[PDB]
Amino acid sequence: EGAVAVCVRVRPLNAQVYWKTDNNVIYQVDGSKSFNFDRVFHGNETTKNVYEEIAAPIIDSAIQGYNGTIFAYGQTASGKTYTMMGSEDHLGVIPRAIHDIFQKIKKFPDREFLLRVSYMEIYNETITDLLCGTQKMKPLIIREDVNNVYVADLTEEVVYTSEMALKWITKGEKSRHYNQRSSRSHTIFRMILESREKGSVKVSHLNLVDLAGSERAALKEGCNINRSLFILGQVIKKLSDGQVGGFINYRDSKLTRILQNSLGGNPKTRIICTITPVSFDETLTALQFASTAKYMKNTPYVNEVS
Ligand SMILES: Nc1ncnc2c1ncn2[C@@H]1O[C@H](COP(=O)(O)OP(=O)(O)O)[C@@H](O)[C@H]1O
Ligand SMILES: [Mg+2]
Repeated sequence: EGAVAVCVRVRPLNAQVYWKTDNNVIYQVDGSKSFNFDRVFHGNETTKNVYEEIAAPIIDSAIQGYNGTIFAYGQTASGKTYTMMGSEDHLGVIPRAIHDIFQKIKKFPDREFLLRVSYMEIYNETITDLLCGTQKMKPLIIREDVNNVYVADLTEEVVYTSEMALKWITKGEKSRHYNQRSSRSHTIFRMILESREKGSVKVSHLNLVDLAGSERAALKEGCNINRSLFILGQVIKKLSDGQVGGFINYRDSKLTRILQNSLGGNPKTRIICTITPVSFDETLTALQFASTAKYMKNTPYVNEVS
């Protein structure tokens, strides 16, 4: 199978170091806690390495008509945005995916490709489109179609070049820029890839998700709670325990309902758990989440339509 995979990414130091990594084990220093993952990336490993090992195979699967979802999960300042968006000197998984897709579809001259992108924010259970004007930004509504959840009136932009796809991301990014909001917000970058022979059509949704900071993941109000992250935890816990169907409260948050198909459903899902080794409690919560997520079972197939 290998439909679900989890890795951890330790950020380098910018205070006791509470965590160290020995191969693919993250262990508490002079402590009892340890967690095995399929891959742990150390402070000196690059977003290029993370992209190539974790994301590249999902981009390959997307071009073959599999749904694919990549999440960055972890504490504020742990590396989520560094990993998923990055900068000119060190591109994130999202810009790398876009370059990668446009370079890789050229290896299929037998096939016609149509690509379009959407970019949305979820903040305090409100969905906003990041690609329309600031004027046109309003709370959007999750609806179902003839079969599948969608975000009603979410801009979809056709893109023929990486340059135009990256111009849409830049636009959305200055709109995300528009107090401590981006650390409490989820962002979903989506590419819908359609292809056919140059005639059934392969349709895949590639979702690349930068989550709200897990400090607010999790029974009183000593401090703050993000509903989407709490429900994400709950949904993944229920799936990993072997439950299915109406037991699974996808509808309790915008995030879990939008990405319901990424959590036990039709796609290939990867979680990149980002951690700062100078954090104890927030790192521990993130590694428990990540560890639970390893045992989530997805059933992905090629999406070919009439
Ligand atoms: N792997 C890394 N290597 C170098 N700098 C990093 C790395 N991960 C994070 N940083 C830096 O640490 C800071 C916090 O990272 P950021 O991705 O903004 O965190 P988050 O989005 O999870 O809140 C930023 O200045 C970022 O560039
Ligand atoms: Mg961030």
